[PDB]
Amino acid sequence: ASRLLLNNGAKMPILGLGTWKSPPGQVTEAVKVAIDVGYRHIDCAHVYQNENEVGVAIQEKLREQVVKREELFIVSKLWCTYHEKGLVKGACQKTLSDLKLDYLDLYLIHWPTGFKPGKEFFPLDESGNVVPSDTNILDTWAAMEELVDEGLVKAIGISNFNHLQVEMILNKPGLKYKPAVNQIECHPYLTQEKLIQYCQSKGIVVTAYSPLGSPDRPWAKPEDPSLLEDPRIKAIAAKHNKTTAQVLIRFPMQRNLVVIPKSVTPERIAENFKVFDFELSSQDMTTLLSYNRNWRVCALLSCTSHKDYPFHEEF
Ligand SMILES: NC(=O)c1ccc[n+]([C@@H]2O[C@H](COP(=O)([O-])OP(=O)(O)OC[C@H]3O[C@@H](n4cnc5c(N)ncnc54)[C@H](OP(=O)(O)O)[C@@H]3O)[C@@H](O)[C@H]2O)c1
Ligand SMILES: O=C(O)Cc1nn(Cc2nc3cc(Cl)ccc3s2)c(=O)c2nccnc12
Repeated sequence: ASRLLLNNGAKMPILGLGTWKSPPGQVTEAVKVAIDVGYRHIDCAHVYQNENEVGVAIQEKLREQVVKREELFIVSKLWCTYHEKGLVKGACQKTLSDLKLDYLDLYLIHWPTGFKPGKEFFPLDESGNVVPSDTNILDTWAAMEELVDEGLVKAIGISNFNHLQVEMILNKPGLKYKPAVNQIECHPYLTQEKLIQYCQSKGIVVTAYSPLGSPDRPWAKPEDPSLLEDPRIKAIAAKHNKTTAQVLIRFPMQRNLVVIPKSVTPERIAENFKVFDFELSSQDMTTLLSYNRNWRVCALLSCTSHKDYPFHEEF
């Protein structure tokens, strides 16, 4: 089905548009095209530095009577420099102001790591280490719960949390709301079998990010692996008369994941949506899972000694 049920009773569309690295000058048109072709879920974040331009697109389509607000599923995220309990509400309200909305469908803790508060998204010491903050996941979570109580967000969740970090929230004394979603990197080179099994077993929906392997990530090398150019995945696409991107988007859907491919290119936005008219076989699924290499595109070397760095754990 085209939507998954969350723990608040809301239905989250299984396909969403990603917006990381969508330049402000191009993203408004990307969002408008996405809504026209049928996307009803947009994945946003303060750190993407383009929420105003995403907001413009949403407002235009609401005013054109293309969609009403209740048919859209808008996700944003709390950046690392705002983990302090007293900064969370302001951060959420700023995102809401930028998006020109009065509520979010889902608001995520972007990373488990708190960074020193300030103007810089990535505060670095003179040696290039990220400067942490004196914050912890449980206290941040309590501040996230308050946003639900106040009516600013319908659901809260996490992103880039490992299973122990998820467990820490689940076992919080006085927990008010369980996390609805854990958004994690997921693709054929990083299949995340253990963490997905964990999260699904705990009734947390998983969203797969970078499903095409983020070929526009800033730290890519032309030598690095390329899912969209992997000849084995091209073969699977050819067999179904689909593109490699369509195979990579359908793959997580058949694992009961939400998936959020990014594009600012209208043709690709439309292409990427054409994934509801075919099915990958059992063999195809097994084959794509067999490509796992624990190859992670989203991490920073500069964050690896943070107490809450998520990727030292096996899962
Ligand atoms: N929670 C987190 O920490 C986190 C981390 C990473 C990502 N995310 C979310 O997940 C989203 C998706 O991940 P991502 O942006 O890293 O990368 P991605 O969706 O895996 O790949 C995006 C790249 O693929 C290209 N592309 C898109 N569709 C294509 C197609 N049909 N044919 C060929 N190329 C295609 C895009 O080009 P063009 O745009 O130029 O067309 C862009 O270069 C993000 O935008 C963000 O919303 C979250
Ligand atoms: O956080 C994202 O959604 C993607 C993202 N990912 N990354 C890599 C990161 N890895 C980590 C690892 C940690 Cl532990 C904390 C924050 C980050 S951000 C970036 O450097 C970055 N820079 C600007 C905007 N988006 C990003």
